[PDB]
Amino acid sequence: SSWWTHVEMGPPDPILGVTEAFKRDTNSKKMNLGVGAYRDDNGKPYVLPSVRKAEAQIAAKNLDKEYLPIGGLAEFCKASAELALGENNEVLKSGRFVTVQTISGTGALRVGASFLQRFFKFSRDVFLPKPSWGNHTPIFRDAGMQLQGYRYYDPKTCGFDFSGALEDISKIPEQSVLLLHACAHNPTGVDPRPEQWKEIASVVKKKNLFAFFDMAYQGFASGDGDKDAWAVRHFIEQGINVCLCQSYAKNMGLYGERVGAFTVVCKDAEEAKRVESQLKILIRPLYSNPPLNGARIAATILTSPDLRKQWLQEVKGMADRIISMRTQLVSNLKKEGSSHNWQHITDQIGMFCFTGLKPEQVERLTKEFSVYMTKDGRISVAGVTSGNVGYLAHAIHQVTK
Amino acid sequence: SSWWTHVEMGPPDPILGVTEAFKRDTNSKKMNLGVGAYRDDNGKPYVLPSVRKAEAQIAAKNLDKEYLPIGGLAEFCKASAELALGENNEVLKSGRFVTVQTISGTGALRVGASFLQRFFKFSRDVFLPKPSWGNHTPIFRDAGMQLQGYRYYDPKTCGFDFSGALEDISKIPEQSVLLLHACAHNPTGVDPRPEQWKEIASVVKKKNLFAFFDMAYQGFASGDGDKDAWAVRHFIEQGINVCLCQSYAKNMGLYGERVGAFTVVCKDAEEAKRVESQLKILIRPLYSNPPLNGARIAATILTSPDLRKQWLQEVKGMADRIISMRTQLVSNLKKEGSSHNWQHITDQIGMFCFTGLKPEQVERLTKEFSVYMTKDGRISVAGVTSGNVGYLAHAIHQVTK
Repeated sequence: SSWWTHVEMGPPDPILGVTEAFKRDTNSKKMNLGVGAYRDDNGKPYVLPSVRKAEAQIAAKNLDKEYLPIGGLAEFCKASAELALGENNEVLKSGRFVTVQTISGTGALRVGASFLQRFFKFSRDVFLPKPSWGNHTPIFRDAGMQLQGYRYYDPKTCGFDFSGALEDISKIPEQSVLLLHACAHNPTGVDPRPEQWKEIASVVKKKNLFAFFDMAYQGFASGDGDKDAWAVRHFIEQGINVCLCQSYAKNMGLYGERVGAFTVVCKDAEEAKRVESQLKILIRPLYSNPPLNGARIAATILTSPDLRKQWLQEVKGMADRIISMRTQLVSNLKKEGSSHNWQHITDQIGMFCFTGLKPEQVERLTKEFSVYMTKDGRISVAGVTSGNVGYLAHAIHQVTK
Repeated sequence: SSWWTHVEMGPPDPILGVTEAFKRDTNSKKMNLGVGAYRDDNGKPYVLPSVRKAEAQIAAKNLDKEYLPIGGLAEFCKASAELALGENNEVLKSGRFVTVQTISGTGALRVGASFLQRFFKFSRDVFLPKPSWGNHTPIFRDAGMQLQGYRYYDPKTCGFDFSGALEDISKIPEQSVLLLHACAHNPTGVDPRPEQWKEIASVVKKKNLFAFFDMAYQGFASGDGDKDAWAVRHFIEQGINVCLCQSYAKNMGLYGERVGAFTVVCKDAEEAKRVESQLKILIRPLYSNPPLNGARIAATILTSPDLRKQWLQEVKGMADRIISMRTQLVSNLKKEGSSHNWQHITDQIGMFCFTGLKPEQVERLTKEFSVYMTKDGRISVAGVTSGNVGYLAHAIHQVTK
């Protein structure tokens, strides 16, 4: 026998399957709407020009490759809090926060979760929206927390079920943890409006809930970094000491370089030093310390007012191409004669959209049309191009007419 | 009235204390023997030329920054296994193994610990040498395992307590996990000679123990990749399906790029698939996927027969320099006429060295001599240079005459 005779084959990764089925398809019309990363108008990976600039300008300094501190590159950390909280945020001025570099936004979720596990004595329950990023569940579980949920997605309108959310949130046991997507909710693309965000905050504050924000799309979401981070900022301003996860995968296109941060906002700088030392104690035994490249690229962009300003324009480009595809898809559905309401497609934010398609319809799109998407009807808008958007709208109309 | 009021400040980092005491030291004969990375003869970081070269071919290639698969970059993984086992190994030829890319050697250790915790149903117990790398303890603890020790260092001889190790390993409950440093034990520098490894291997095989190899210094240790990974290879050859953490922090000076691998040797190719699915399921909720840049570097080096030969030479150069500092620090101690035996300094391997020094002679070495090193008598041979070896020889004689 053997050590691992009893280790079972894991279940198939659904998203990868869709992707591999797409690659094997000879149909010349086929489309990949399961890709989980930005594509430009010809369906190609897109390394931002500002990232290329920063990179050339880094190779020029003949930098070493030594270990960073456990919390990573100090200037990346500080810039990254500024990115999120904004320039003169009182949190920044009073120093009442700590930020650590992590292994993209997944590492920040994991680091944050492990910190809740050890120090958040008030609860073991993390409430996730229905639905949420599929990884959220295994990260908190493996970290040693428990998952619950709150009503978010409205299947009846393909929008925000505000009344359900607010009812659920206002019943969460006091001092539980609430997880909130800061904007561009993955997988649905559905976000509360400023006005609704306000009332969630007021409940969170009133019931004394701990707020945990996942922010993987600042700037990429709408092209506007300040709008996108508005809810995190507002919770902080109603005096809610959030913690926060940032990713630079999508808004700088650094996907495989793994650049993100985790930030806890505290009562004062003293409490932040304490959380900091304990954050470092949790990081050292996961990976000792974080990687150099992507944090240098990112630090260089954020601290150089020209590169920064150039980077923001590139981000607006990306958000705009996405918004354009949403708008086009919709108007093409009108052109094709569909009588269904499609406005969700444009109210939603970011690169993911719940189309509203049922599983049987998804099978038709794939079999009859070679449109590839997950069975929950989520499309990756990044796979839509001005070149394929007419075909798409025809296929969607066909299977729903 | 705050979430974290009860979160305590962490203990101080002994080493840092020491590093930063050094930098305050104002005498200019001062030495930092507590530095955890390779330094060259002028005490400076060292990017290897083959690394600069590889980086260059890569920048020329103009590649994207898209996500790696959960397992990481295939060619780096395949090349990584070949480094460790030697190509032409029966393991690689039958495909009975899985190698995944991880966040350097720490991440490999944490990933394998999590694997153990979840699928090693025979035991919670993980046996570390006395002493082992400091981070081994919290890595295994946070992952959910228990720690034991077995005798390894022998303060009477500053060598390997062979017969203690054997007696201890013999009394390990069957089907426990045994962690073995592959070459260049850290912190002592003490290794078993081959014939002694032969004897640990046949006990491990007789008492049905699971052999967990931590190999952070292949090549770096002695300057011969094959001699360094001999012990690992011998275990496998004897029928022990070990698992294995690789680091490239020290042998390619990729410290902050975080390039590592975790390899489980298996009974056959089928088992390796099953073990692979589950490693994927474990990695995904820690950090999703691993960083690109260092893996790209290492695969470029390892797959070009030209760069690979060149890199091995520079590796051989690092190992010889360290060896050279050891031999001269022994030479000089005899020429200062000390009467204590110091064969241990040249018998030891790699860049850490247990001197024999008691904590009082270490204090004297700081106060009276500006030689900084930890209280346990560990020196980093890398902070020793041909400029300062004479001084250190002298100082060490002064405190031990």
